[PDB]
Amino acid sequence: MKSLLRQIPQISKVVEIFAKAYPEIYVVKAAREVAEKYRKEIIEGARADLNGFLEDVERKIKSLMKPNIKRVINATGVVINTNLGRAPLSKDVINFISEIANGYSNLEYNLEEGKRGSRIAHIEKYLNELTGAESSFVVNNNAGAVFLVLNTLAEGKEVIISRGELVEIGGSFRIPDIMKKSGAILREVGTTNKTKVSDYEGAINQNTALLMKVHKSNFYMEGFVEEVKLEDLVKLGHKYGIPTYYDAGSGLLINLKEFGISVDEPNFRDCISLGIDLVSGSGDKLLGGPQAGIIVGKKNLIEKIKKNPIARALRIDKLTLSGLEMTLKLYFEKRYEDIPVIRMLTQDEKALRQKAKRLEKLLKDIPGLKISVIKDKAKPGGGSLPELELPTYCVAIRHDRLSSQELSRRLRLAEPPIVCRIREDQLLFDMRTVFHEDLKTIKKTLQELLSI
RNA sequence: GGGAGUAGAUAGGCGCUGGUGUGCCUCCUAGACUUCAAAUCUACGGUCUCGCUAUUUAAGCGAGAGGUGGGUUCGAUUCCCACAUACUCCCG
RNA sequence: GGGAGUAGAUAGGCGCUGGUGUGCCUCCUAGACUUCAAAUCUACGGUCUCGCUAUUUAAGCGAGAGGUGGGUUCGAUUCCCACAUACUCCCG
Repeated sequence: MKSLLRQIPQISKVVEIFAKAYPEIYVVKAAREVAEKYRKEIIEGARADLNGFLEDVERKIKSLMKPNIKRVINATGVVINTNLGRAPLSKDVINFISEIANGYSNLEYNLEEGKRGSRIAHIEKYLNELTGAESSFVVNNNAGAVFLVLNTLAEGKEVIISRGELVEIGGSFRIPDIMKKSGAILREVGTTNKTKVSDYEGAINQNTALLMKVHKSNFYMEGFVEEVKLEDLVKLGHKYGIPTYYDAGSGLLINLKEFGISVDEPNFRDCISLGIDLVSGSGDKLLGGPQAGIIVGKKNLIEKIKKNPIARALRIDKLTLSGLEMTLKLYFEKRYEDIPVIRMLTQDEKALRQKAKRLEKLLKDIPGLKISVIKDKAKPGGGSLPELELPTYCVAIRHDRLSSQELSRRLRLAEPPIVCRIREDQLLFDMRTVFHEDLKTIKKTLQELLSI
């Protein structure tokens, strides 16, 4: 027992084995981790050999020297992929962020008056113009955007909402569970599938401080189903003197039909010009910018929200703020194609095949590869457009040696890693989400796994 | 004087390491080598000590200590704790 | 790959039954009968593995396997459960 462990060398001795091989710091860390795995494996009597030690210690070093979060090549064809980090950023934005983070900036400083200033002041100019709302505000994310409006205007008082709009988006967010913690009392009207206007108007009373509607972003209902029109709820509010609050969620900044895609998804400008008092949404969904809770509406309300002592715990960071301004700057200049998420969904059907076969031309040489391009209909929107179904070209592949399952697995372990769909033992690569500079990296990773 | 930080050798200065210590530089001594010097290289080397044989001394041989003590642990130079000391910083 | 639906013999295909399994069809065979055929009819029949008796062989017989195990029960081929395996459909 006590000889199968004395064996394990000394950390000073393996540090030497890797003089300039690897940084001394990373070597000792790998030696300790490895030194402990052999002390316990020999104590339980499951190891008789120690030759695996030297080879392993170097593997920990090779592993411990790489950050965990890593860029990932998305081949699934889902633009708003909740799991892969939603809306990706254009180089233009990322450099504007790079520069403001490089050194000091006038984040909370107004250069004119030479005294402290509100950091939320830089942006709001853009929002008010783009939406048409009276005033605006921005916080960490939309989850908090909701929580803030409720605790600001309905703490202790009733909020009416349709029983079909109490959603569970994400793993931890649930309108009913957060609104609870929001301090607002929840008044659910109508039924799951159907909800008329009479349901809303019927539950109003002395405590009703808010009429709230949530947009079913991550799901939808078909069959016998009724919903309350937006113009109707504005009318109902202005009748009793109650505010209207729409949680768009998708955070669509513009009309979407303007780009060829025909859908009813709501957007700020239009929802604002409808008579709604407040509107919110995430910046990293249909806006295509960094994570951000966006609120626009009546000035008297925005000012009530801002003054809330909880807004300081949600106030946005220096990175997303800047990055959001450049994203908004692009919107004013109509540079639509510059923002990843808008370009990916409004891409020419022709455009997609053009990239579908430019990849197939790069994989015909690789050994054992069965390459075919198929025209499939998928659902692009992951966290904002549930029903949408648009055509896109998938380059379906298949190797004689390895199986589709094992294939996805190694591809997610590659550097860079690639995540893709699987359908009937045929790995699939949706080109709707693939950047050009990835095509070269796709071919170089597949040739390293099948010819190695 | 009161706190706190940095700390520690078993030739000497610095740095490291849960594997019974070790690497860099220096000193010393020794060896190798070198026309001379230098350079270079090497050392289960060195301190203290104690104990053993002889015992005037010489001479040969064996063992332990890491400021001190304790603890964890298969194993502590490494880690914890307590006290001491050195250097430094703040206060009366 | 994950779910789910269909499932299973003790000659072989289909159907049934809490009564120690059974009906239709086939196979194999066998027997009966008819001037001849043809037809028809009939069968406490049948596998495996092991074991047993006789033991040259025959020949006869016993056990269990109804995928495997378990349970309920007076009795399980039936019912349930678990695992595994075969056919099909939904999802990643």
